Amino acid sequence: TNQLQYLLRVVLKTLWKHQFAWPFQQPVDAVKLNLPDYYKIIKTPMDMGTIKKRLENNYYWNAQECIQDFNTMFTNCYIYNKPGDDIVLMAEALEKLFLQKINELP
Ligand SMILES: CCNC(=O)c1cc2c(-c3cc(S(C)(=O)=O)ccc3Oc3ccc(F)cc3F)cn(C)c(=O)c2[nH]1
Repeated sequence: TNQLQYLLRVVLKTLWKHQFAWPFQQPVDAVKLNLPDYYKIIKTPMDMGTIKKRLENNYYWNAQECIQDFNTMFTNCYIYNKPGDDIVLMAEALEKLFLQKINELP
């Protein structure tokens, strides 16, 4: 697989170039953003920088484990933030695009 190639070359590449991707390209910096409770509430932090490094360095057992990471990134956003927040709308747009690309997964 093949399916992991698609996740790197197609899904990650598409999401990474998107206008709203930049706050998700690296882990949430709780000190810099003044969110001292972030790491108390979110026990499995996830971001596209970590996903990219895992795809490049053979971390994943399979493509489903990578898809789980993308979903954890989105739901961590929905758990920590309020509905309607700008970061939530940015995550929602990325999630919609992610579901489109994942529907054409080989
Ligand atoms: C309830 C309070 N929550 C927050 O304020 C909050 C911020 C973030 C960020 C985030 C992370 C970075 S970073 C990676 O450089 O550390 C930079 C900018 C970030 O968000 C923005 C902040 C201001 C903007 F104007 C626009 C933003 F996009 C990411 N994610 C995944 C979150 O869930 C989250 N919540």
